[PDB]
Amino acid sequence: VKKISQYACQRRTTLNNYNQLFTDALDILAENDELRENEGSCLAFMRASSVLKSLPFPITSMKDTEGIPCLGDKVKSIIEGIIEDGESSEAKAVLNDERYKSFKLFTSVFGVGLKTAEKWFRMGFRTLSKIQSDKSLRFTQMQKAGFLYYEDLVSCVNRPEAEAVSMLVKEAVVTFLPDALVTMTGGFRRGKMTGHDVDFLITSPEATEDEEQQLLHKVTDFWKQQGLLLYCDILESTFEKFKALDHFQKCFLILKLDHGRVHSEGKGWKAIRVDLVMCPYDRRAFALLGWTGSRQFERDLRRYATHERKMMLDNHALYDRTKRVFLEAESEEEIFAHLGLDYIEPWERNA
DNA sequence: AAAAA
DNA sequence: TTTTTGA
DNA sequence: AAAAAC
Ligand SMILES: Nc1ccn([C@H]2CC[C@@H](COP(=O)(O)OP(=O)(O)OP(=O)(O)O)O2)c(=O)n1
Ligand SMILES: [Mg+2]
Ligand SMILES: [Mg+2]
Ligand code: NA
Repeated sequence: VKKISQYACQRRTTLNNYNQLFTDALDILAENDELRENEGSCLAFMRASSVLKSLPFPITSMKDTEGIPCLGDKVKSIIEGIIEDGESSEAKAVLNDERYKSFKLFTSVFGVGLKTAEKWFRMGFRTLSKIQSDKSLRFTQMQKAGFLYYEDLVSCVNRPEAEAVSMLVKEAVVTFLPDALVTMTGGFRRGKMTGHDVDFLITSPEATEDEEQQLLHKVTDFWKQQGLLLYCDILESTFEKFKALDHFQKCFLILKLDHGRVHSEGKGWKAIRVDLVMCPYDRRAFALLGWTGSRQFERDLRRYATHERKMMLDNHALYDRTKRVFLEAESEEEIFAHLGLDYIEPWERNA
């Protein structure tokens, strides 16, 4: 029998999850450990959830868990409890916990992460209305946008919306850089029907250093002139060819997506979170691999490179510590081949 | 929390 | 037992 | 001067 690897980068994980009863519970337990800053226990529940997502059959008895890695005693007790009556008492207790409920609610606001959510909870806040109306609190520009466009941003992006955004991004980019290669990355590249945002990788084989640097500024100025730019933060590249977010130039946006552009009213438009990444042409395969995800697939790719191959992988490069050389790649397939891994298709990276 | 060193 | 867990 | 954004 074929042995399931402990690494997500050695598993094929499509969106057809036969174990959602177990993985929904494990994702909740992981999220609680993330909040309680218990990184180790968090990661163990994330890995167990990931491996169950790869299974081609549903777990219906404890015998079905034999030989599956990342399922220790604690995880097997959770699976046993769900087999017993269809529910997880552990995940149910987390769903009813006040700290957990407040963290989920507060971090659902764009611009609010773990530190600000924890701060507001310890101050005694429990609702978004009481936070917004408070006269002592001061909000960042990101949080102001997060509250103003809250319902649109919490409703998530569907495929017709992602496709409409892709058309807008591609059309704007090729207007200013005709030879640019625009790729939608993230969940939508992995075949997802929904996402919290729409991510893109932009690269150009012939653009100069100045042209490459100016593209995101030209495209966002163009949208600003049209009143489509609801939020914009451009992070300049800190990329160093000879060697936390990656160092490529990027922008975190909120775009006004007119309903007439969506082929699938109210105010007639929807606020959409969009991320654009510009990378030098020679790093395009590393950037594409890093931005395609999933987060668990990326973690395990890097963990496999370190522990199994004595290599160092990131969104910009692959370094071989034994040969003392950087390994170049023109495609994701070439990165997988450098690592000694069978190629995993993007729609198989939903770890 | 699980697996490796 | 202690170390590692993605950059 | 942290925090947030992946
Ligand atoms: N902690 C993280 C977060 C993100 N990423 C990478 C892989 C995914 C990519 C996009 O980030 P998200 O937009 O948050 O990921 P997603 O897969 O697109 O999921 P969603 O469908 O919710 O946008 O960046 C990662 O490696 N590690
Ligand atoms: Mg995304
Ligand atoms: Mg993103
Ligand atoms: Na948030």
